[PDB]
Amino acid sequence: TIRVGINGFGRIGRNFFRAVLERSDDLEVVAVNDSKDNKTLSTLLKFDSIMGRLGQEVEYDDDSITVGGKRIAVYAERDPKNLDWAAHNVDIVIESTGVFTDANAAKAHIEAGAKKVIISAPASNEDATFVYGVNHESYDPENHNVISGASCTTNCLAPMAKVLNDKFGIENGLMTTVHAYTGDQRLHDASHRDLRRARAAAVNIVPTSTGAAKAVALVLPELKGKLDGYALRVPVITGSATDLTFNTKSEVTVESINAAIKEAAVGEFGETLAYSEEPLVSTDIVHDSHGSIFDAGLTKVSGNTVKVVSWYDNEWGYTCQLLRLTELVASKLL
Amino acid sequence: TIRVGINGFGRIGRNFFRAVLERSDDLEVVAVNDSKDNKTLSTLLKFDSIMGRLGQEVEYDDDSITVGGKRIAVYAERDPKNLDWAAHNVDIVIESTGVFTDANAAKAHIEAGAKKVIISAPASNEDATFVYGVNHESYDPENHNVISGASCTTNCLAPMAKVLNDKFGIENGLMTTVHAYTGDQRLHDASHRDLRRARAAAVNIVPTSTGAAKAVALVLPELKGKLDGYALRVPVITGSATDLTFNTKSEVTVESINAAIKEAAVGEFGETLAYSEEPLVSTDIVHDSHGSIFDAGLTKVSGNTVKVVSWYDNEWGYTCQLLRLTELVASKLLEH
Amino acid sequence: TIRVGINGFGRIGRNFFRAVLERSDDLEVVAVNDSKDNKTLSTLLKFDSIMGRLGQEVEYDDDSITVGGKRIAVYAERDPKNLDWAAHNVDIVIESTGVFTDANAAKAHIEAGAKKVIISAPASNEDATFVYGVNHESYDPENHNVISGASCTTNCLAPMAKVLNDKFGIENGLMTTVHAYTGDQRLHDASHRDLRRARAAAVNIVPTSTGAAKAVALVLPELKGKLDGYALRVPVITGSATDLTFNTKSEVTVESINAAIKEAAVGEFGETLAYSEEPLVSTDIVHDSHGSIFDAGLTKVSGNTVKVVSWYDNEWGYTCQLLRLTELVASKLLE
Amino acid sequence: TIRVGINGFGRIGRNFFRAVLERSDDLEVVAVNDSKDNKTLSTLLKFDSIMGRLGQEVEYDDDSITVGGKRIAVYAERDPKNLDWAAHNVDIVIESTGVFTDANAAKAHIEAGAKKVIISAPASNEDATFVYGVNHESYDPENHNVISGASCTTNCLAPMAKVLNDKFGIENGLMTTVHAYTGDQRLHDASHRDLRRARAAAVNIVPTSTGAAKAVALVLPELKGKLDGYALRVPVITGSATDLTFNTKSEVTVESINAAIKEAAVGEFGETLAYSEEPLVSTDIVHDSHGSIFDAGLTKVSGNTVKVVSWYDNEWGYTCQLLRLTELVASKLLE
Ligand SMILES: NC(=O)c1ccc[n+]([C@@H]2O[C@H](COP(=O)([O-])OP(=O)(O)OC[C@H]3O[C@@H](n4cnc5c(N)ncnc54)[C@H](OP(=O)(O)O)[C@@H]3O)[C@@H](O)[C@H]2O)c1
Ligand SMILES: NC(=O)c1ccc[n+]([C@@H]2O[C@H](COP(=O)([O-])OP(=O)(O)OC[C@H]3O[C@@H](n4cnc5c(N)ncnc54)[C@H](OP(=O)(O)O)[C@@H]3O)[C@@H](O)[C@H]2O)c1
Ligand SMILES: NC(=O)c1ccc[n+]([C@@H]2O[C@H](COP(=O)([O-])OP(=O)(O)OC[C@H]3O[C@@H](n4cnc5c(N)ncnc54)[C@H](OP(=O)(O)O)[C@@H]3O)[C@@H](O)[C@H]2O)c1
Ligand SMILES: NC(=O)c1ccc[n+]([C@@H]2O[C@H](COP(=O)([O-])OP(=O)(O)OC[C@H]3O[C@@H](n4cnc5c(N)ncnc54)[C@H](OP(=O)(O)O)[C@@H]3O)[C@@H](O)[C@H]2O)c1
Repeated sequence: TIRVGINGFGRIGRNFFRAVLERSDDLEVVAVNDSKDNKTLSTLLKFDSIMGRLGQEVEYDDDSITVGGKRIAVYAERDPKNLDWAAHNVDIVIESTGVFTDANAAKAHIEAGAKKVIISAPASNEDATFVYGVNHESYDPENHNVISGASCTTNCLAPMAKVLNDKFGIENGLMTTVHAYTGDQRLHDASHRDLRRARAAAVNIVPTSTGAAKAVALVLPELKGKLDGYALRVPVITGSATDLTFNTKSEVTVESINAAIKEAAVGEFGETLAYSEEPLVSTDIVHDSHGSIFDAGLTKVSGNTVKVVSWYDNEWGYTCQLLRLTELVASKLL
Repeated sequence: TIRVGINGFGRIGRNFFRAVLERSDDLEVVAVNDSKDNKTLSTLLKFDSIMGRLGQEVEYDDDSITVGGKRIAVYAERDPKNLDWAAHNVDIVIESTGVFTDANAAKAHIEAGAKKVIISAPASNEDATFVYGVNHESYDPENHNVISGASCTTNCLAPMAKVLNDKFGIENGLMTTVHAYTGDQRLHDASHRDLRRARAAAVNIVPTSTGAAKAVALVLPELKGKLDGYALRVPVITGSATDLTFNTKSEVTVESINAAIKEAAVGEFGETLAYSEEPLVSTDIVHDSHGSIFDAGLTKVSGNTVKVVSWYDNEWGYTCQLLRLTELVASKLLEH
Repeated sequence: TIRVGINGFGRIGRNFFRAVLERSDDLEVVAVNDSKDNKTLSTLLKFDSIMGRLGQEVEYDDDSITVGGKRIAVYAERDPKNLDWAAHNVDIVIESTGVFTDANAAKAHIEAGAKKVIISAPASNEDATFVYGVNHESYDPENHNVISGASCTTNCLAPMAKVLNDKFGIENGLMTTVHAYTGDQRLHDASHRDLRRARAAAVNIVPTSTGAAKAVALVLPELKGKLDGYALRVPVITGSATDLTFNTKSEVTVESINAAIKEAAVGEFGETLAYSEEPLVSTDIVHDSHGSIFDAGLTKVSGNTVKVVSWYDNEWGYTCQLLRLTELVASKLLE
Repeated sequence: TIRVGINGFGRIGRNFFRAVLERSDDLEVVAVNDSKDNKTLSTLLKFDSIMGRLGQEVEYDDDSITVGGKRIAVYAERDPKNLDWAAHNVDIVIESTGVFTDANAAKAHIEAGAKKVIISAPASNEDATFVYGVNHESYDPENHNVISGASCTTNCLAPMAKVLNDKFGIENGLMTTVHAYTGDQRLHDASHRDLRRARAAAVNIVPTSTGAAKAVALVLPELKGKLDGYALRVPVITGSATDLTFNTKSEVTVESINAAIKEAAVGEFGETLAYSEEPLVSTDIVHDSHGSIFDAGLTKVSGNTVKVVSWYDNEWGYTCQLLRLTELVASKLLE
């Protein structure tokens, strides 16, 4: 058993906890740090507006929750430096607060006794950034200690980008992600540093910067400076699509583009990238464990320009990717 | 002109600003305090997801906005004791932050040079609480200085409860308000004191307590102890209905219940309480200026048990009620 | 196994299909009639915006779908007198089109070779109406051949009204159900015989008439004349709540009201009616198998006036009740 | 005054009715044909889930509605051959039913006494297709009698495309339109010829095809064969964006792309194409009169590849383009 702690028991933190329970046989969450009190925190674990009721018994007290009869230690420190992960023999900490995406801050978990930190977002000053299935072979068990699992969008874009770059060569490309609203958007028109994300999320198409097409550079260095993009946040609670338009010197058809993805989407890579010819809408990919679900029916080719669209559950799909990377960290030296 | 200040430039603050421009010819908002920086504040004033664009030009600088060419002083003081309303010759302050509903706290506005404060919600320790059209005749210009305009729901329930109580006598009633989600609720399942309001607001029916039915007693003491209720928050952005089920000893029919409202919903009171026989849905009462829009088509009677239903725009309707109350205050003496 | 046919492969028909696969050990759906072509019908079985993907393989051809290797004959006859259930040895037909709730139309299934018809809605001219767990004991296998499983709302209201009526006595009560939009409503403001249901469903609170409180009287004749109500359709895709306000001559408290349901919600009956003290919102009762989930936190009392509130998944909850009714029918004489 | 009839009093028809009242001083709608009784029709005119209440008073009788004192004759003829527009001295008919986009059906309005038919959609067999601001100067009052006002998407894309093609030259481009759901989509998972449009509209992102990028060729022949695209329908009731990604041989920057739109979007053409540096979301362009609202903050450039985004109210914005076209027709020869 490799012992895991979660810092930030929000959407991704709670997704991750459920993923551990459902898909892991060698990881165990033993400690959680979060701003919520234990009554709220256990309630939100038990009941989920997206995932439904947890399949296990949940109780709490002043210092813990207990899930399927396993006591889990719970803290409420604003500052990671006041945690003690060593006290519980925690090896890996999932940093999913959204406020410690700077590795120089997330480093504090390691001072506090953790061996590894995996940031559940694009980071700064990180040892390394990973999309599982794309660049995880490059993980250095000795020197990669505070790492990033990238964004939901990057985990969708990169697997497909890699396949098509390897096969046909991408010269330039621009991305639009049409993406479920997230918790940092406001419910009613209200204060936000981003004036568009200020705006009532459930009744607006909300453009917002993404970053997660340039972040492909960190994971596919071949594509540095060749990809850019942005998001339109729209009123669905989870489920997103990445629409990539790109040029290639290759001679391509709809058919050959699609066949390139079909032939890659196999074996273990095929757990990251799926290939579909089904008449998909967003609800069909909710709770899909892939990082990227390629939609062959949406491929277009105009000369040397190609549009391709891949789906992703930005919550569960990303989390499943984050867990694959967590499994890789645990299987190697700590 | 009576000059007005707004503390808390949120949904209700901004509705109130627009209501003054559209509906008043004797009030002017000359100063605003809020948490936002001027870029964000002017932006959220210019653009509204519910109300659409402001029909006036908006500009901003380091300590003001300019709206239709009128300069409005803007502050970002989290503590109202750090404001000065007398500096801008402001008589009345709307207290719409939602964090100063204790009148002892809201009194800071009086010490900062305002003559009157109107709290845009239920209050504690207040001089007086009003639903316009129901009990505004009791307003005492000398002694009611920090006052409450009640809640959106109380402004919908009280007009209707008064009419039916006066005509038939209400023994006991219980209310459900089916209510647009509001800013207190969470977009995604996340931290909240209320474990239900914690839950993703736009995909859930969310039960939550109000106090709006017990608060009717403040404006109609005859109904002390006779009403209670709760809310179900549902995925519409604004627009709400209050569904009241009560017992009467009177012999009543659907027709006599409806006739009672129709009779009453006239003149100045009719600006607060409307009577409708139209096939209404919530979008039909968005931007309606009444506190209470009685839906005759929904009334039911089973023996001595009556169900009546009244709609309200919890933003705009409540705001129009608050503006009526503000106009009253502004028409009577304003001394320190 | 008893062989079942479905007429009307819509929300309820497809829920029913999935419920049979998941919850039944003695029933098999062998034949479906619907307006859709096989491609469309198979697509909507496999993919569901509410229930997610079906966990079985789905294939189709010119006059069948095949689900987890089981061939299912498919028809598209507007008029059921043009069907033939006997050719598939179908005993029970679930009548879920929404358009044949008059038993005088629905009985065409019997003429077409079925032995029993269960209508997925309030009916007219029917042999009997049932809410499972409330009055199914009155089922007459000889004379009850074209029956109704009543409405989603009645299946929520009736169990709770029964318990509270039995204990305290209901003088009169009025109901509001705050209810998920349904397929009868328009997406955009458009033609409808009901000028409120005409209005854009996903952005409106929409009042609409339900006969579901008065229909409790079919199932609990003690309450005839004593109940009425209406619905407010609101923008969630499934999941609903029935809010009942009634007066009683008994002296009652929030605790005694809650205790009466908790007491009752225990056995077989407890599969129909649950008692919850949880902080429920609508998403928490989506895919719940109960007819009625009583929310003890929402009980209020003022003098002799009582308000109680119960949740239901108007799709799956109702469907599980219909399945319970079907199992009872399947367990007795099919002459 | 030039008198106008509307055939198809749906979303676009009723938007058009309101646009005339709000924005025209020289047109009057004097007759309407739809599928509805006058109570139903008057209700849906008076009350709108998107546009709010009509400001004018609305009465009806067996033969008509009266709006602000003006009697408007109403018909419910399925087949336009059975109308008589000449009896109402109607010169121009708006064909907004959606079912007569073949000009050889639409021309029945002319047999029925009208002089001009404007189809509120892509058409077939038409005399001409127009995006106001782009190609309306080619309108020929003698020979252009059954015409198309193109699609919502085409009225957004073509103005932006013309400016950038004129300045920099577009070699090829692919577009994605992120589009409010429309009446054709289903509220619950249900029958549709499009297996994705079958899927509950207000909880799904729904890919669907549009010919709107190819149809730019009818209005800008230079761009024939160069553009294609598709749509993602999303849960907002109105308001859309068109995202075009294109290659040019020109040397361009974000700044130079944006500068080109800004210098074009002035004068009369600027009532069709607006230039914005505001932090726009979809609700900010609801009831916006422009065909195309270019969002300078979303422009991206990677080498010789450009992404530009333009907003449109697919209801009101399109309708305002249609009214511009109608005003032009009304201003020139009517036989
Ligand atoms: N949601 C997605 O689709 C998605 C996908 C991929 C990656 N991510 C990334 O994952 C991260 C979390 O996002 P999310 O959607 O899960 O947001 P979230 O629900 O807001 O989760 C953040 C959680 O951290 C807690 N928290 C905040 N500051 C804390 C502190 N100093 N110490 C301890 N706990 C603290 C919050 O408690 P309170 O709620 O009480 O403040 C909350 O439970 C972000 O970096 C986000 O970009 C999100
Ligand atoms: N339907 C309704 O919305 C409704 C109806 C009737 C009554 N009310 C009541 O009206 C009040 C406001 O509600 P709302 O919906 O307008 O909420 P809101 O949108 O959150 O408005 C609150 C505003 O006050 C600001 N604020 C918070 N603390 C402040 C402080 N210490 N000093 C200055 N500004 C501060 C907020 O800025 P930040 O956002 O930056 O914090 C925001 O602009 C509440 O009491 C509410 O119950 C609301
Ligand atoms: N919450 C609920 O939805 C709910 C709950 C309880 C009971 N019910 C009741 O169950 C019934 C079905 O409602 P629903 O929501 O399932 O509606 P629905 O989704 O529209 O289902 C009706 C189905 O029947 C098909 N159909 C219509 N006319 C037909 C005909 N003449 N022959 C064969 N098939 C025909 C329809 O095909 P097309 O789509 O091609 O017309 C559709 O697949 C109604 O009586 C309703 O009141 C519904
Ligand atoms: N909505 C948009 O965003 C948009 C934008 C640009 C262009 N358009 C185009 O405008 C047209 C109308 O679309 P819409 O959204 O307004 O659709 P809609 O709401 O369905 O309007 C069509 C109207 O025509 C009626 N109708 C149907 N067949 C008729 C007939 N034979 N004779 C008379 N009335 C008839 C319909 O009644 P029933 O409903 O009872 O059949 C309805 O009132 C379509 O060609 C569409 O592509 C739509």
